[PDB]
Amino acid sequence: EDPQLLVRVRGGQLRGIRLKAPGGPVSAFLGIPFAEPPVGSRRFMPPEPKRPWSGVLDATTFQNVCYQYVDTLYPGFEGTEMWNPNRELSEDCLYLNVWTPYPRPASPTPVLIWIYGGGFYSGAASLDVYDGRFLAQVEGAVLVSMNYRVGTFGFLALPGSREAPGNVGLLDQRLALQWVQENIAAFGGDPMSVTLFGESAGAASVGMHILSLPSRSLFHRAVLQSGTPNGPWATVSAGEARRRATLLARLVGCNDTELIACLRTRPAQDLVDHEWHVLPQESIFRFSFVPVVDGDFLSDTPEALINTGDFQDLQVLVGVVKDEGSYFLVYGVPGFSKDNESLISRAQFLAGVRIGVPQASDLAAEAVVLHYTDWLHPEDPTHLRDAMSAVVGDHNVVCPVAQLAGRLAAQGARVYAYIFEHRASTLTWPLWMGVPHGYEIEFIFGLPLDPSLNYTTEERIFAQRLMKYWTNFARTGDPNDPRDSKSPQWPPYTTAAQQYVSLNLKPLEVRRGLRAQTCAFWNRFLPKLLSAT
Amino acid sequence: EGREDPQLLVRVRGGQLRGIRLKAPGGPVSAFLGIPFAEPPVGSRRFMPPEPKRPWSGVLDATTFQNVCYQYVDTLYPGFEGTEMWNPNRELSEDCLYLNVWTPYPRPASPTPVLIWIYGGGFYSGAASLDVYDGRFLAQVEGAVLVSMNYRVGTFGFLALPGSREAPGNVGLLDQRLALQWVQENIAAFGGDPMSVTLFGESAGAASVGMHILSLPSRSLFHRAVLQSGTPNGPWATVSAGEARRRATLLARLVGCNDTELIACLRTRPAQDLVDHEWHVLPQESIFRFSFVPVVDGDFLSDTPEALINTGDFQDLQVLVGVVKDEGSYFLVYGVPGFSKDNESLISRAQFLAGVRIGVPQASDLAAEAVVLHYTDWLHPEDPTHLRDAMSAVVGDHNVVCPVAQLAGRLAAQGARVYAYIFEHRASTLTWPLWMGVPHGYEIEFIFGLPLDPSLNYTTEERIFAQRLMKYWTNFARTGDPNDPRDSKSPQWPPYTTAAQQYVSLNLKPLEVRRGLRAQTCAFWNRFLPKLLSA
Ligand SMILES: CCN1CCC[C@@H]1CNC(=O)c1cc([N+](=O)[O-])c(N(C)C)cc1OC
Ligand SMILES: CCN1CCC[C@@H]1CNC(=O)c1cc([N+](=O)[O-])c(N(C)C)cc1OC
Ligand SMILES: *[C@@H]1O[C@H](CO)[C@@H](O)[C@H](O)[C@H]1NC(C)=O
Ligand SMILES: *[C@@H]1O[C@H](CO)[C@@H](O)[C@H](O)[C@H]1NC(C)=O
Ligand SMILES: *[C@@H]1O[C@H](CO)[C@@H](O)[C@H](O)[C@H]1NC(C)=O
Ligand SMILES: [Cl-]
Repeated sequence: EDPQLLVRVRGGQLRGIRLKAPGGPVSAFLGIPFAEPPVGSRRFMPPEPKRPWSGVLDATTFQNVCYQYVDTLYPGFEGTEMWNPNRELSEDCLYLNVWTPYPRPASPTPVLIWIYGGGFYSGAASLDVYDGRFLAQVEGAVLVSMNYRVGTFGFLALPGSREAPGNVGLLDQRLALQWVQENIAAFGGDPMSVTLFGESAGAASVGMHILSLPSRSLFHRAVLQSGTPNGPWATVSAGEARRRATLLARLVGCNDTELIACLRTRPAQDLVDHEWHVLPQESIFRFSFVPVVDGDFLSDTPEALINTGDFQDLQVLVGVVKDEGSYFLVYGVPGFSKDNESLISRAQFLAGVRIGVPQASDLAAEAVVLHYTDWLHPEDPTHLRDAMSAVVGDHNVVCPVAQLAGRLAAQGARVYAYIFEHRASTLTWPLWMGVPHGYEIEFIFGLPLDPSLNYTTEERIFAQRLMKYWTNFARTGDPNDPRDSKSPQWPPYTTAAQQYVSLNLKPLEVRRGLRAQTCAFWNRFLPKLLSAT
Repeated sequence: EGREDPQLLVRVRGGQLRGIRLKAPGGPVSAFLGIPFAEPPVGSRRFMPPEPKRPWSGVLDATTFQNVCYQYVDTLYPGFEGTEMWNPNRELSEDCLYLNVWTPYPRPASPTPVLIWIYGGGFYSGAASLDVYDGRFLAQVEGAVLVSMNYRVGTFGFLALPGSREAPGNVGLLDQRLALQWVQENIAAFGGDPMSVTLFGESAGAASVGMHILSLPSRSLFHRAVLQSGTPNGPWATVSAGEARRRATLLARLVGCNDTELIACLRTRPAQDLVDHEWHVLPQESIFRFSFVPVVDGDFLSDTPEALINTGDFQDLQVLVGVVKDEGSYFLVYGVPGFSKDNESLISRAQFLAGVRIGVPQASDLAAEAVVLHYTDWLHPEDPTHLRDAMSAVVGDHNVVCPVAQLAGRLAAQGARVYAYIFEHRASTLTWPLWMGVPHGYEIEFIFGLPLDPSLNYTTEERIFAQRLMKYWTNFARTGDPNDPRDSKSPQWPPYTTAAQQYVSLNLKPLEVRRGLRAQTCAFWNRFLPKLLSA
């Protein structure tokens, strides 16, 4: 047997598998348990450390996907299926994966931990876009990704209860982080250099680990791609979490202890079947079971915590894609489809705003419409379409990111900001969606280096550039290549200059102001409105 | 008569006039100055509607400007040309209802289109006798008949106790209307065509023009209209009956005074006493707000200008509207701390917030914040230069630029032929500091053709520029179209439409067409802000 594929961790022995990357071999250790299976009476409960095992544990294949909703909007369409579970569904899903160079690193190597997105209701670390073999082979990185419980199983909460305290899916991540501290050195990883990176909900998670004291000893740097702990969708209050919980109970036929008990007797799919039915308003970019402000994992609201925190020791990399809000429109906004160009009326644009901004009063929705209308072409359907997408993208991602970047920089943190503007040649969504939520990922992970994927040679060169930014940031807290002495360099985001760079096929371009005027509308004015309307 | 110039003797309904032969740079013009069109509104006639002038005996000398209507005199900068040029240049009196007429010399052969000028000055000041309203150039170069009238301003013109008969309000507007009727009856005796009468005015005069469009008994008195940097709609041009009544009884208290007994006491007061307490009745600390302005009485103005503009049919109407580049810059020195003409007026963010409350005095705290957030440059939210220019823009957009855009849009959508401009040329002779750019009222001297007078030190280009503007205004007066029908070599001036929102730049360069009258920012002032304040 290959002694490179044999690792001893604190729970026993593992056997990895040697995988082929276009530039050489990597060692992969897939399906490693970091927790006791959260099944039976362990549903809704905090995770427990995995018990030791005898013999050699087979770690050559991906484990099961955490039980979750499966998207059926466009059946067979590779643009939606690419996010769908590629393994069997099970509540027994608390496993992680490790990629490493072959042979294992001679010296301690910086670690990247990926936390997947999926709106806290879906996702898996086994998806092709999260394949860590390229980063391990090309940049010699140790890459880790875990599964964490999503939906009811991960975030159903009856705050104050002992049997559904909330945020267990976040605790799953933290336990995987502790596992890395205890075990990564056996793979060649440096536990004193751990960078978290995640997209969407994963970025929000990374953000919440920044804001939770127990997590802060488990990593040193953070990357938040198109997601924030602050904002309208990533958290709920104890009252709203409690509300959605007993409503789901009432829907499936079910005192807290008695309520949770009956819920635990329910088959997994019975809970998923009514998952979307507990949202208080008709909406998009809104999810039923997400992290809750419990006063424990989150001592206060993320907004309150980023306003008051000292981030002097922090180094962050944040950013967005060009068209954050485009594909959420086809999931609830009338007039939008991936099968036409989605040219909409004006009445439809006002209607879509009540759905895109479901918490807005009449006056606040009016303010949004009047801000986003191009008064030179106030009824042009093309413009009305592009603005609906902008309303959604800015409200949910771009401005919460700008808000976070601003507070962090102002309060000591070292912040780097980007906007991802390249659209993949292989994208299957229509052109009107441009660069949609989550399509920077396949480039960070280095997928275009696989010739069977049919990317362009320019995209391949682009992917290699991004892997260097991300890995150099992990090594240093600075995404700038210390070998390249060319200028322009990537400058840190500050509250004064507000500098950020654009990521595309052309060399880095430095820009200033991250949707400054429009985000001032969202971050400074709208709160004053709703808190008076 | 017998030994005098036979070409200067004219009879009007009230009697005989002797005018004066005036020298323009390119020839002589006929001037008839100080023609009474009303009985002197003095004594028991203060606050009262004007009665037409009773016929006189003999030949009235019409060679000098008559008295300026009693008004406030600007003392902010004593000796400074920038302020003095607007101050009264004749004696102050309540006996001031006279008009002036300029015609070619000798007088026109065929009936000639008439221009009637209505001066501005916030309804508290102004005179038709000022140098910048000199009609000699238009009359000489374009062969136009020009009429300018004095109208009562301030308390004497607009103090109202709505519903009463001793102070019905809007009498300053009735003076203007009476002068329009005078032109209808008498202008043919000068060679003027009473069937081609175009109104034009600036600031409050523009608002006055707008109110004549909206008042039925005035629509038979003119045919076309030009509105320069002013609208009947907007925050300063009108007050409600309740507010006018409120300001009227307050002024009464401040001087020592049943509506009858109250107005009777006011009439016993010296004119100067009324002027001395005029500014003391405003509800808030403010700029671009005037104590005594037209009132919505349900008579001259059947409803609010905004209501009339929204619901009116304007297929018969042809209007020319526009603004200057920096409408708000000089109102800042009359009440916003941190602003002067003697320094660069670079201000702090704190001064910006304080100035917004003054420039938008009716704004709630929430609305004021909305203004600040819209006009803040979030890339440089503390830059004193930007904050200075933004303060000016707030005052300019709120009071002129957006009411005009609102007016143009509703008129165009409802049948009217609308032409729109922005005036971007700063006079080489301007005495105001550079930071004020092209301030309120500094297109006027170009429309009247003052750069033609070589003794005034304008440049050759400004002289050529002035002639273009006279062409536009006169062509529009003649045809309802500023364009020259016999000039394809020059760029055209397209009408303003809802569909395209076109307007032109007025400067030293040829016409440039642009789209959108500050579309985004005016959506804020005209569409969102009202919704906000009513909550
Ligand atoms: C992060 C979630 N994305 C990433 C890849 C695939 C998935 C796309 N689908 C969505 O984000 C999605 C959204 C909403 N919504 O409210 O926004 C929704 N509703 C209400 C029915 C359903 C959705 O998918 C099934
Ligand atoms: C409106 C009169 N203007 C136009 C042409 C020249 C003349 C200049 N003076 C003004 O615009 C002016 C303004 C204000 N204000 O409210 O903005 C004011 N207040 C409050 C005392 C006094 C003013 O002059 C004495
Ligand atoms: C696109 O398709 C959807 C459903 O297929 C429809 O609701 C929408 O109206 C269509 N848009 C246009 C412009 O036809
Ligand atoms: C200009 O003068 C005014 C009044 O004297 C004063 O308030 C202001 O501070 C001055 N501004 C500057 C930049 O000196
Ligand atoms: C024009 O310039 C001359 C030459 O200096 C000067 O004497 C005269 O006073 C100026 N006239 C005006 C109105 O500025
Ligand atoms: Cl709530």
